[PDB]
Amino acid sequence: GLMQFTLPVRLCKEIELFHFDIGPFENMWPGIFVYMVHRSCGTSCFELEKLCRFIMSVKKNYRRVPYHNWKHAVTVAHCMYAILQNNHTLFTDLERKGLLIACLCHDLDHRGFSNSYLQKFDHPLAALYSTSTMEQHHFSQTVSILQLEGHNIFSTLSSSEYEQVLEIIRKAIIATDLALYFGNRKQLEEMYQTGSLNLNNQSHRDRVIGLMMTACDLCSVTKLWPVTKLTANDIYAEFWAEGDEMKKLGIQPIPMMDRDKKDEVPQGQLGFYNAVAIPCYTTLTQILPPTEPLLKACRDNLSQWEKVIRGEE
Ligand SMILES: Cc1nc2ccccc2nc1CCc1nc(-c2ccccc2)cn1C
Ligand SMILES: [Mg+2]
Ligand SMILES: [Zn+2]
Repeated sequence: GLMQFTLPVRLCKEIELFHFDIGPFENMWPGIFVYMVHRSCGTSCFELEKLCRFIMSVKKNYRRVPYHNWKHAVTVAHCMYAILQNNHTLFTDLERKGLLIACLCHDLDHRGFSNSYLQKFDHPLAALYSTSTMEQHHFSQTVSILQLEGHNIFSTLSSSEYEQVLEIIRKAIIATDLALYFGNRKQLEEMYQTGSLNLNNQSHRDRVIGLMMTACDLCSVTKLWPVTKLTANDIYAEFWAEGDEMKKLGIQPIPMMDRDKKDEVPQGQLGFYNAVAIPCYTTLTQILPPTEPLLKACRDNLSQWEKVIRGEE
């Protein structure tokens, strides 16, 4: 009960900032996450024994892929932690419980391959889940782990509160499908500008949560430039491996996944920042003003990629 997690001074201070990097010490990441649950949610939110056993089952069910790994899950949970802590009163007890867990579980059992590659390979998961293939699997894996003996961290919730939290986590995880992000932000942009956005409307809350999930999922772009640049190597390591597997299926991959076209990465990043990242944090900043530091960091990194192209680095 009176057992709090306490980080070293530098981590205790920097964990509260949006651009925090969780560091290369794998064995500290569970403690970092439990710390965030306790400050964001409360010490009474979860049974410490159940939570610790849930976290270690989640970790085990992430694979040794360059990017879609345990570090990403914890990194995405931290961005959500920083959003929730800067937006104290805007979110319910069930939401702050569910969203940190959703982020931690959002890429469970990822193979480093896209929905597109699973489809063209004709992978069994593509038969089971025709759209948002991996994201339906990520939620399936989340339910499975929650049903392991001694793993149900929501056991003290009522039948109706339990159904509500799993519904938040399902929508939250499905929203990390970037194919769905474009339509969701366009609808949020329309609602904000015409002034019809209403945070008491449950269908509106779902869309805002969904945009928060995209913002946390893409948060690599909101880090200090060295972290952003080095993370980009891991991201393209997965894409190029997928490009290799496309060629093996007798399909030329898109330039993004073709390692022969490494030279075009800097321009590919500008397109992504202008098409996806900058619009995402702009709409999020409009709806939740205290998330402005993500937009600012994202813009700082867009300028850094423009310098790369101009041969200044
Ligand atoms: C998807 C994606 N998601 C990210 C999430 C977080 C951080 C960085 C990310 N970068 C990308 C890749 C962006 C991208 N690269 C190219 C391209 C690269 C070389 C040659 C040709 C094209 C095209 N597009 C769209
Ligand atoms: Mg994913
Ligand atoms: Zn992810």
